[PDB]
Amino acid sequence: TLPSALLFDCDGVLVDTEKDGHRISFNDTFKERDLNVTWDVDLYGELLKIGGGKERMTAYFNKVGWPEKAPKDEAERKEFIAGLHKQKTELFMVLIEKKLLPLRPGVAKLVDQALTNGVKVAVCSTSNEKAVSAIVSCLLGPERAEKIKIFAGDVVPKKKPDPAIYNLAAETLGVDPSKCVVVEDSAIGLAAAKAAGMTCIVTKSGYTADEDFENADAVFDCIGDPPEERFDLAFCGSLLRKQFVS
Ligand SMILES: [Mg+2]
Repeated sequence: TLPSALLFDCDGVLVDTEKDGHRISFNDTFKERDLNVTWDVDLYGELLKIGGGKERMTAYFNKVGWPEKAPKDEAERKEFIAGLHKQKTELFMVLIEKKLLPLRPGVAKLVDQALTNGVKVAVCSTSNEKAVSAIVSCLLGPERAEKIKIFAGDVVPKKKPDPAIYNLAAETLGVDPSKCVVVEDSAIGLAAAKAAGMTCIVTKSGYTADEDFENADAVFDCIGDPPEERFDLAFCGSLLRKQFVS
């Protein structure tokens, strides 16, 4: 018996947004400005723990040194960082629009399995609506996008790990939560899903592989495409049958 709905997280599930999108936009900005700075995968992971985009650039330059092109004055440095971040933010949206952020393996396959088999599909994210809607429309394309309901940003007051986003999706779609499967990449998103009374499959992403997925119903490195498929729609349905303790 298939799920009534599949509910996908956006960042780390549909796309490896941080590793393959935000990090790239930082590097492309730095290159365009001739700063001679590159943030590779592992360093970027560390910088993700410091703060937001402006804060992690400030911390990085304070530690390693400011670029030769940067102003020396504290107020002018703050403006320089603001400019950099505005540029990075502009570029990241351009990257989506140009289709340069790849879907994760198996995403398009799984979405199409659902849509072709009468299973509802939604996306449930804390990210801003424009980016999430852009990811879906540009990267999954307009035919799929028309069928996919988006629940993002401030549509709920209580963000993950609160279940509000998942609950809203279930209510809106008109489906029983116990018949939904959520695909998440983070421990806090998993918490939201389980608190919503849903089955949750984790697909670890670039910066979440070491998080605590004990409460997940299944954990994988990705969804995958043949001939290296990790799971499919059928498996999502199978996973609805729980193994309780008699
Ligand atoms: Mg995520």
